[PDB]
Formats: sequence, structure tokens, C-alpha cells
Amino acid sequence: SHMCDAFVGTWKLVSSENFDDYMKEVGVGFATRKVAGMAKPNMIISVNGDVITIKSESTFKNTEISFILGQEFDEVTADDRKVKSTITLDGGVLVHVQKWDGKSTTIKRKREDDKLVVECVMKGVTSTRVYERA
Ligand SMILES: Cn1c(-c2ccccc2)c([C@H]2CC[C@@H](C(=O)O)CC2)c2ccccc21
Repeated sequence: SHMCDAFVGTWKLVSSENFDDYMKEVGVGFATRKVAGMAKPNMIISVNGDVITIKSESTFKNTEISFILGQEFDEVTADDRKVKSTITLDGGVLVHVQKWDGKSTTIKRKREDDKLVVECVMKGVTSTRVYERA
């Protein structure tokens, strides 16, 4: 269906701003924050029919999620939270909401020029992570 054509590919992290503070707000502990904050992951996005797969590969952790838009799934996050996740496409932005322990955080993925921009928001704390094509 050409769903998510502009997101598909292999992307590498180039910059990460306010990410330690975002992780602190989420509740991530000191040692995980330091090591995860140092990671320079490769994000690999693929689509096969209705199923979207997002992989993240780095020295910190290798993760993989597969999902259908709008259809909740149970995720173990890279920081070891057990969350209920829903990913939707809203006006061309991939919107990932994670719910756990009466808390919520939203991770948005946007295509801007030749970049993929990731915005993570927890209450009033935002972090921006910019990816380029690998
Ligand atoms: C540890 N860590 C990572 C992370 C950090 C490094 C490697 C893997 C996961 C993320 C996300 C992963 C999705 C997205 C991204 O892929 O950049 C934005 C950050 C994240 C979000 C909340 C808390 C801790 C978190």
C-alpha cells in the first residue's frame, strides 16, 4: 500500500539533544542512561504488507519490534520497561505511545528534508534525535 515508504531504510544517529534529561524523566537509572546515551544506533525500518518492523542495533542493545498501525502490542523497551505500545500514522508522522504503571511517553518519527527526526516527550521534557541515511 506504500505505507511508510519515506521511512523505510537504514538510518544512523547523528545527534542527540536533551536525551539524558528525557531518560531521567522516564525513570531510567544512572548507568543505563550513561551507556545508552553514548550509543550511536542504526535504526532499520521495513514494511511487509501491513506489518512494520523497526530494529535498533548498537553496542548498548539490539532491539526489534513488529506491529500493525493502531494495534496495541506489549514491548520490552531497551531500558527494560514492560509497556503497552500503540503506533499510528498521524499526518505523515509515526506516533509511538508507550503506557506503563499509569505513565505515558510519546516518540514521534518524522521525515524532514533528507533526515529522520525522532522526538521523545515525557511530561514537559523533550529530546530530539536526528538520523541520516546509513
Ligand atoms: C535507552 N532508550 C532508548 C534507546 C537508546 C539507545 C539505543 C536504543 C534505545 C530509547 C529510544 C529508542 C527509540 C528511539 C531511537 O531509536 O533513537 C528514541 C530513543 C528510550 C526511550 C525512553 C527511555 C530510554 C530509552
